[PDB]
Amino acid sequence: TMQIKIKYLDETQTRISKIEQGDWIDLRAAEDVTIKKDEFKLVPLGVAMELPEGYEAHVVPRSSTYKNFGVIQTNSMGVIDESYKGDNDFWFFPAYALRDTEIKKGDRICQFRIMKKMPAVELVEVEHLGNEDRGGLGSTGTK
Amino acid sequence: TMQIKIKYLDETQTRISKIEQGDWIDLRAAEDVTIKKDEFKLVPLGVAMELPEGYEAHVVPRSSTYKNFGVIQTNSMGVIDESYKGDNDFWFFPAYALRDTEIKKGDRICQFRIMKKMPAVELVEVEHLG
Amino acid sequence: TMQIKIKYLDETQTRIEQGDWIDLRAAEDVTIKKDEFKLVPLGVAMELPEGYEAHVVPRSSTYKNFGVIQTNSMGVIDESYKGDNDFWFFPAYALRDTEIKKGDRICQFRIMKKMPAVELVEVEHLGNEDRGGLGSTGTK
Ligand SMILES: O=c1ccn([C@H]2C[C@H](O)[C@@H](CO)O2)c(=O)[nH]1
Ligand SMILES: O=c1ccn([C@H]2C[C@H](O)[C@@H](CO)O2)c(=O)[nH]1
Ligand SMILES: O=c1ccn([C@H]2C[C@H](O)[C@@H](CO)O2)c(=O)[nH]1
Ligand SMILES: [Cl-]
Ligand SMILES: [Mg+2]
Ligand SMILES: [Mg+2]
Repeated sequence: TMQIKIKYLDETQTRISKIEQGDWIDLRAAEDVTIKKDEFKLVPLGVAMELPEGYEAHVVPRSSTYKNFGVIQTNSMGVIDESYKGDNDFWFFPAYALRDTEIKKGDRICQFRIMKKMPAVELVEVEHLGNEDRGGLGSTGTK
Repeated sequence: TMQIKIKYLDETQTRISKIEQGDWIDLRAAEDVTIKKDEFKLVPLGVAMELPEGYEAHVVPRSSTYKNFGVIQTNSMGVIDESYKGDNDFWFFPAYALRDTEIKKGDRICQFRIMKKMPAVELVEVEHLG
Repeated sequence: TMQIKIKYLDETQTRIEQGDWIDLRAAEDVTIKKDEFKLVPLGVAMELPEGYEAHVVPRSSTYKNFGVIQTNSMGVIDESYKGDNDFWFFPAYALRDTEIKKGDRICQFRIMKKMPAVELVEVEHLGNEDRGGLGSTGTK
């Protein structure tokens, strides 16, 4: 009942779809891409969207992206804000190749979902927090 | 209170626990694992789960996973689909080693939480955005 | 609106809202050699609103600008990480020789309601069909 408007780069793009057993929706390479080991490439995904107001999208690799295509996503998880909704606001997957690789036009290389943006907040500067330190970075150990 | 049903691989798995100061729950290597520099391995986590209706899980490394074990998680954040709830649907951590490393059975290498899935959405194709 | 309390490491930290992710900055100059790791201190400590965690990822431009990836992918700031010396960091692995400058925006965060109290019930048998995983749906 919530609507996402999607505009494809052109008629040759493979239209994306929801599968029953996929909680996120797979996105696809807009063209063939060859990447060399230890080299980078913004893979075009060939979609621009208008998300429901107050929502954002998150894009991450699929668990099989590394096995299939030998790339990692350099920004970890991509955030697409509701405002990135213009007629030429296409989506890109930033890929770093850990081995030589070829991605084919139409290949499902990552996945996305939408969720509400964070609530309105204000940052209030203080001089002192007055809380006990938790610690971090492996303070609880490993065993 | 919601229930997560957890089935372990075997009785040698260290049962997982929520700690007071951990908003996400730590998952553990199901066996000893060796990974050489610049190689990949799916680290078994030894758990299969049924999440409450309408929920997915997300998995990320601990901030100390890299320092302690020299690995990154190749899919950045794993998404455990709600349907991944069968008796053979055991969870895994996709590790790429940036140096030679050893992980031991029971070591806490990543963490998880649950979240409501994206609702049903309608994908409406348009020729132009407004 | 919800309040976040923020304490800066010192007076030299660059000071930082309608729902967008919030940019965080390096607290000092950082030099990282190719194929080496460095915590980048972010010079901030915070007390988030009751019941909230924070999530930290790189900015879209971080790789282009600095040649680093975030080793834990998305950092989770636990609500209890609110002490006077609980300063946030960005765990960075350099894929090239790089210099990060004090005050440079390098990652971004938002808050989110933490997972509520859940009961973990061990069972002997799930009784559902297997979905399969790790690329069970293929690529085409
Ligand atoms: O992984 C990403 C992250 C962001 N964007 C879009 C939305 C964002 O506003 C713009 C600038 O980063 O690019 C992408 O295409 N891919
Ligand atoms: O990091 C991950 C990602 C996925 N899976 C499983 C669950 C998911 O439903 C399926 C395909 O992504 O494989 C994992 O065990 N770990
Ligand atoms: O990327 C990260 C991840 C974690 N932490 C802190 C907050 C958290 O509660 C603690 C343990 O992960 O370390 C950071 O500052 N940055
Ligand atoms: Cl998030
Ligand atoms: Mg999938
Ligand atoms: Mg922890």
